[PDB]
Amino acid sequence: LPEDPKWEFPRDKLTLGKPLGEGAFGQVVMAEAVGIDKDKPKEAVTVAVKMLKDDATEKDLSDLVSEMEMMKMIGKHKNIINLLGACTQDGPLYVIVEYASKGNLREYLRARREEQMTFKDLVSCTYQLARGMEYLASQKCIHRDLAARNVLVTENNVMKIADFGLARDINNIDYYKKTTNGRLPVKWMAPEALFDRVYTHQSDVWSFGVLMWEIFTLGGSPYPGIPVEELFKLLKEGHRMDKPANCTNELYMMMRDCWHAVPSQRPTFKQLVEDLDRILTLTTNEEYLDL
Amino acid sequence: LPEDPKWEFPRDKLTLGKPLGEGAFGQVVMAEAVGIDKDKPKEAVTVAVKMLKDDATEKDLSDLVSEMEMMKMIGKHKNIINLLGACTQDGPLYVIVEYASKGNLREYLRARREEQMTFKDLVSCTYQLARGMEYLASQKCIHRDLAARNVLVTENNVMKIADFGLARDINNIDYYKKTTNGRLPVKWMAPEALFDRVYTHQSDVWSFGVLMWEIFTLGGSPYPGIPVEELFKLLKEGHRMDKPANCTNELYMMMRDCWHAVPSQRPTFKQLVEDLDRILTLTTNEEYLDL
Ligand SMILES: Nc1ncnc2c1ncn2[C@@H]1O[C@H](COP(=O)(O)OP(=O)(O)CP(=O)(O)O)[C@@H](O)[C@H]1O
Ligand SMILES: Nc1ncnc2c1ncn2[C@@H]1O[C@H](COP(=O)(O)OP(=O)(O)CP(=O)(O)O)[C@@H](O)[C@H]1O
Ligand SMILES: [Mg+2]
Ligand SMILES: [Mg+2]
Ligand SMILES: [Mg+2]
Ligand SMILES: [Mg+2]
Repeated sequence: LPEDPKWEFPRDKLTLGKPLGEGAFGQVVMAEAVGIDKDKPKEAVTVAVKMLKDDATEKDLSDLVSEMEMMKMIGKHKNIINLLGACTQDGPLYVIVEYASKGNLREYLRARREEQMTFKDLVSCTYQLARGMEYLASQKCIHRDLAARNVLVTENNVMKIADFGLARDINNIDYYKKTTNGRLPVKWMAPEALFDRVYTHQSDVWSFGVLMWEIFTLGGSPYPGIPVEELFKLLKEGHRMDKPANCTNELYMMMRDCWHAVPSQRPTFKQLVEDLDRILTLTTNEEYLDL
Repeated sequence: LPEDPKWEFPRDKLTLGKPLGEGAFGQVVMAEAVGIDKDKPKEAVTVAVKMLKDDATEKDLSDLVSEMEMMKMIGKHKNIINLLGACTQDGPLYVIVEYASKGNLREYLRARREEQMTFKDLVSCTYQLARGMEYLASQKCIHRDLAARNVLVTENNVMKIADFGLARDINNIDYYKKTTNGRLPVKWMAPEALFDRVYTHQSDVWSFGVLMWEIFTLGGSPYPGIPVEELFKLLKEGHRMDKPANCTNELYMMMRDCWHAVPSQRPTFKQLVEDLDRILTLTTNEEYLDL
């Protein structure tokens, strides 16, 4: 793999640890990185390392490189997990990212159904992710795998968009159309992406709506009781998920707006941020309190 | 041998066939049984027949009878192979069981490393076997030989626990302790059964963990590269198998739970079923699909 000193990290200063993610297969691990922080030379930092699975194909590697390059290019944002470095020379490919001590969003929410979640907290999570995606979209890049499992939570409860394994740079085409193959998160995909294989910022918006649903159901699984294979027919029929109990009517309509059948009629992340900010501010300044 | 009309089958209506099982020695054969199905009188049914090996001892017979009686007593369950009848009078002892057209679990999995196995399918196999064992344990009986080689697969891919050659009824003692002898499946045995000769539902749980490992390695052999004789020392040292590549971290921890050094701390089949059901449902309703 090509060299890139800027992000290269000394393997010798990296020590792999335990696997991360209940539903993961062990290719993502915790790890100690000594000197990863330019400032602190001898200070060891707990990080997360992603590598190829035991028996990786040719494309597999190609997909991990892309994930890394995507992270390299988009730049820093408070609501996007940070790339810290990579070990690409004389050894297995390791992509080092900051460690989120509270796991993915789904595990995080399920554990607080232990400081329980309040309506305000749910709106806050949603607002933060809309900001992260607004930023990603402003870079003319699509994520393609927006879901609770791909959102991490820091020690201080900050929302971090992660796993850019399917992310694409659409700066020159304005829309990505795959002709290849591979497993895809169909229950999070917009109809046009599923049926026409067309992805855009608007298809990410659709996925954001599903994410909102996961957040308000506190880590629930989309289209409950519906085998993934049965979803295709339902979508062709215009099926849409019901409103989660913890969701206000206003937020449910926002959810349904994200699922508008016409891509261009769905709100933009810019609009979602503005509406979510209004809703967050009002809730923060008006919520009822237990005395 | 005592008579028992209920299960007795006319030899004249039974015609032995080819041997079954690559690793078997020929004492298990395919066979045609005319009238085995009370309903269909002239309809011939393909079944499996187990008999004593050429040069059977006194105990050998005693062990086949017990196997038959165990099957007679436990009752029917979707995930346990069915006893159809037996030829015990005026001739060699024949134990007739339903035929599983896709062989034992190991052969079945190895052949799909030909409709290949998906993660969901592996969880499904595991779930079914946990159900079978949960049922067996509810009858206060232990299997003592739970392994891929002792699991059969039907034409419609249903998992069937089989070979009750070592099974014991522990309704009156709550735990079986052998003082006799005989060859045992040490690589599938819990430390307390190996070292203290004590067997319980919890030792079957340990064996279930090894079975999970076989399933997720697609018919692999436990403790790879380790001669059976070398295992004893490793176990005394607390050795445990590494996670199979196809296994999620969550399922590996379930595996390790089955191998807890403290028998009572291992999960019960009831708990395994509940956790496996949750995992199976989630996977079925959320898996990524290739379009
Ligand atoms: N930086 C990090 N800190 C903490 N946990 C992390 C983490 N990165 C990943 N994880 C955990 O590992 C899980 C899987 O990570 P990731 O989403 O990057 O997988 P992946 O892209 O390798 C494969 P897939 O695309 O199939 O998920 C996450 O859902 C989360 O639980
Ligand atoms: N009902 C059945 N249908 C199809 N194949 C069967 C079968 N019963 C047994 N077999 C095949 O024969 C093999 C051996 O069967 P079984 O496990 O009953 O042996 P066994 O108890 O006689 C001796 P051991 O205890 O040494 O295995 C199985 O692993 C499987 O491949
Ligand atoms: Mg992921
Ligand atoms: Mg990926
Ligand atoms: Mg056997
Ligand atoms: Mg036997």
